[PDB]
Amino acid sequence: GPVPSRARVYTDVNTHRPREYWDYESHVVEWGNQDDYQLVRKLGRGKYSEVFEAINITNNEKVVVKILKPVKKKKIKREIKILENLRGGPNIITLADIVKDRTPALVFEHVNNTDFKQLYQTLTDYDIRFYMYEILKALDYCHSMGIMHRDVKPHNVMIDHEHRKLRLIDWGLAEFYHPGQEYNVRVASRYFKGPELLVDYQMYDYSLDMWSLGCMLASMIFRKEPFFHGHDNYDQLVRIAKVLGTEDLYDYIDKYNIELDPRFNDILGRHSRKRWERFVHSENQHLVSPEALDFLDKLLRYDHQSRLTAREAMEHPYFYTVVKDQ
Ligand SMILES: O=C(O)c1ccc2c(c1)nc(NCc1ccccc1)c1ncncc12
Repeated sequence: GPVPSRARVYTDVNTHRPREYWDYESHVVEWGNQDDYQLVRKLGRGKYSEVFEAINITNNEKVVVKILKPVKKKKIKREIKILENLRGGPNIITLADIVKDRTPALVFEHVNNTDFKQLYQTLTDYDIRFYMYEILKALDYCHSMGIMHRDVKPHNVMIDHEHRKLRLIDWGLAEFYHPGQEYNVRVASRYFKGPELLVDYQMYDYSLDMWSLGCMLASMIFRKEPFFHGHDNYDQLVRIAKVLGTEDLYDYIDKYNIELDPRFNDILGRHSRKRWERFVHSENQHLVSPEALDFLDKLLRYDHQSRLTAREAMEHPYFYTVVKDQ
């Protein structure tokens, strides 16, 4: 069978807290009055929810209402408990209320958001460093509170550029870390899936988010959204293998004694690890620096234990200018 793994950091945080902190199944939910909010317009549609701009007729505060489509009550309780636990934390979206009418809905703070299609073509080298630092604050915080996001991607990072403000949203896939627990690998968007997910290693941890952040950084500095552009879950790993090389991939398999799908045996093949200069061009030259490449390299690793933590990431030279300015 596979070899066990544990997080390098924040390993036993949830064990040291009261049961009710993480035992979300036993969370009783108190439904506020749905008549307090009037829906203005639809902001977005997804698989599991719809999102609307709304007004709160009590205090005329602008608000966002996320009407949940049918999901197991367990996962609603989970998203709510995580949001309440993380409420007040740096760059974490604030859950304001919970209502229904008998479909459940989550009420959130309103945030102005620049279209990340229109925005990621206009970011300076500094802006990327800045917002990356802001994301790391959120990731380090939730990791320290014993929580994996498991869906870090451009969509779930809302940026108010005018106010240099950033919020990490959509904690519907987030889970509590527990040492020894085997998790569902069918999580995250395909382009941001860590190798642990793609090879079906279930005993993963916070470090999963750091891989996803690496995919985000890669796309930003190299101007390729997405960076690893797989046609399916199998091909996704091939795209990675064509960059990170296959030597390290198989060492990862051997180390953790992972039972690799026989399908992969055919299509992975033998690929060398590529230098990052390959993805540098005239257009993306101004965003790429020796620091950025060092930082990115230490994020994007097969072995999840060998990736940077969020706090380690924050101490990297990449962010020296940003740290000084605050
Ligand atoms: O699920 C959540 O945790 C959550 C929390 C807050 C918001 C949200 C989702 N979605 C918003 N808008 C839809 C959207 C967001 C980004 C790109 C495209 C569409 C939104 N808008 C303004 N203020 C807040 C939010």
